[PDB]
Amino acid sequence: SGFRKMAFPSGKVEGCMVQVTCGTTTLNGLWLDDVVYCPRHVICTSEDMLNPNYEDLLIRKSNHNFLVQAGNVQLRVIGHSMQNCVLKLKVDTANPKTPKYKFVRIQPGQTFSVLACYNGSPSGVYQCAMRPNFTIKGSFLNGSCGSVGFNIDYDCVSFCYMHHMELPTGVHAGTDLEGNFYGPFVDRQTAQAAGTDTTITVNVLAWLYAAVINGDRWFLNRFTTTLNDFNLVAMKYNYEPLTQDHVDILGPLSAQTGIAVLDMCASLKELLQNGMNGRTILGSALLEDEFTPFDVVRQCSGVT
Amino acid sequence: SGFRKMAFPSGKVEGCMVQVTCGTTTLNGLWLDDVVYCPRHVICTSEDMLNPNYEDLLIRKSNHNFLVQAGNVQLRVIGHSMQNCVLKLKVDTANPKTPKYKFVRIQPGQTFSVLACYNGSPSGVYQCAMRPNFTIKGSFLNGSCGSVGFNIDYDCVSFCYMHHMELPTGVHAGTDLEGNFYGPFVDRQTAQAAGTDTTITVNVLAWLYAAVINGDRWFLNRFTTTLNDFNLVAMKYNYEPLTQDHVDILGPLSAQTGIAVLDMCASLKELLQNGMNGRTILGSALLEDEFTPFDVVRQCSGVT
Ligand SMILES: Cc1ccncc1NC(=O)C[C@H](C)C(C)C
Ligand SMILES: Cc1ccncc1NC(=O)C[C@H](C)C(C)C
Repeated sequence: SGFRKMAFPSGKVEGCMVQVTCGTTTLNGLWLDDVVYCPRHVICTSEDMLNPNYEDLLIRKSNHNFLVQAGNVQLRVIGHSMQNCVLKLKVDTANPKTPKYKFVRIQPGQTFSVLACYNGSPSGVYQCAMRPNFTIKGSFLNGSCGSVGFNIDYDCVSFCYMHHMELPTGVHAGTDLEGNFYGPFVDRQTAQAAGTDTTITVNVLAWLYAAVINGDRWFLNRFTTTLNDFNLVAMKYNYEPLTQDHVDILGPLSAQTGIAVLDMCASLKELLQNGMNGRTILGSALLEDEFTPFDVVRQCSGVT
Repeated sequence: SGFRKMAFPSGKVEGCMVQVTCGTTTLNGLWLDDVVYCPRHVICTSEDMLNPNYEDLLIRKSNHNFLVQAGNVQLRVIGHSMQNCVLKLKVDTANPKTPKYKFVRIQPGQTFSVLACYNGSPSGVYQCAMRPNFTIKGSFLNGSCGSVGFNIDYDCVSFCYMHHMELPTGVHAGTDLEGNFYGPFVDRQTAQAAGTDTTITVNVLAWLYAAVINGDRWFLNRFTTTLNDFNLVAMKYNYEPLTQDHVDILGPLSAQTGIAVLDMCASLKELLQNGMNGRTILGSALLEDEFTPFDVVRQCSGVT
């Protein structure tokens, strides 16, 4: 019992972190096999970041200009290429600590762990959700670029995110491992509109199930609702419209607890309409949306 | 920018996790050098846990009864001894992955990372505080015993906690690495009184400083207070009395932001007396007490 905002164990990802230096800019790189992946903005100076011409800036760079260090070892760079907003530096040594891994593009509403790094060194790990608007509310300072987001299925690391930018709003933006930004963002120092965000409804419901499993039950009521009725409330409160695909994914939680999904929806409706009345659910005074139904099941069963 | 409940990178601790089996009980052990540390209740059966006579139960066990597995390798146990509530199993092989480490007894109010494990396998990592009453509000299921709590100072892992028990209240209790329980707890299946808990005042103040550094400033007011006046409010609201030692530790945060500690105390006083008025501070709708002033400084500067 007990429910925590748990991150995946970061060990497998720590073994992949390197420092990449180009000119006077230093950030983090991900060394998998004989390739080091890092944000392409490692090639820019302050005078360039307003609107960098990345193709031109990269042409002034040679393999020997990318200094790659894995703590005590220097990696020999034998190739460089830009793919979207990432640089792929081919090195002459395959990382001995390369885990089994996949590069995956996650969907908005999904969660992952972030290993925050500075100068190739891991500083901490936290769990977060990809917002429906494709931003993440992380904890990143200057130098944290190149830090990655991931999920782990037993022995396989699915890398889903690489940090590139802090928007003027203090929210964060980044790419998948092919360098495609999540959301409308570009790697330029310009104010950029993040879409209207919504709360991840299926996640809040998943968390309400985690609350019931773990003893917090005060929010359960004598009511039920329909997807249509619930979706009118979700609309008023800027929540994602709930679909049958969301109800289906909550099936295991609904089955374990015996609380029908639409009955939990009626508890959620009442909390949106009345608030918490100064009470808490799993140590939180608001409706948490950073746990997917998969994360709830995994945490509640003891999956390693 | 951004502030998250960050855990230390778990890599160094993952390399130490083993599975310990005795009879039909399996839990986790910590393999450091040629010793494996685990909760002594690995030697009990269900018929014993009401009031185990641990000395007698251990006398029926020989080195060969403790099965220690580090994933694919079986460790050869050449000695066993009970120290307080932990067993120390001497193995014939020093762990090649042993980090530089210390065994430390933390104080109430301090924080640490927990690497939740099942059958010697890491499942997740989260940050938590040792409550002033010596319990922790973790996320532990049956099989998680032997999971450890720790802090990391660059290359050195200070192990402070080993999980032993879930109280009937769903809160958790454990020992330091010498097997001494934090708090009044005994390793028996009996209802046990956890002391009256309080909120860790210095931590809440540290978090209010993290909020100001990161943009959340709405709670700052035109007031100030004294330790005496603030302590009357802390009394009414079950907060730890603030001392000059706490004010002193907040010095770096007070210096960086230019907000005197007693001025932040007056903001805290107003939030205790008025609540949040449906607003949030760093994504939280309550006063967070799981960040020490050290954690705030480390996260806000980028320490690896
Ligand atoms: C300053 C900072 C703090 C946290 N995360 C990231 C950053 N860096 C940036 O946003 C600048 C970067 C070159 C983009 C314009 C592509
Ligand atoms: C069931 C469980 C779930 C989470 N954490 C721990 C546990 N185990 C116990 O509390 C039983 C143990 C033998 C104590 C009586 C010493």
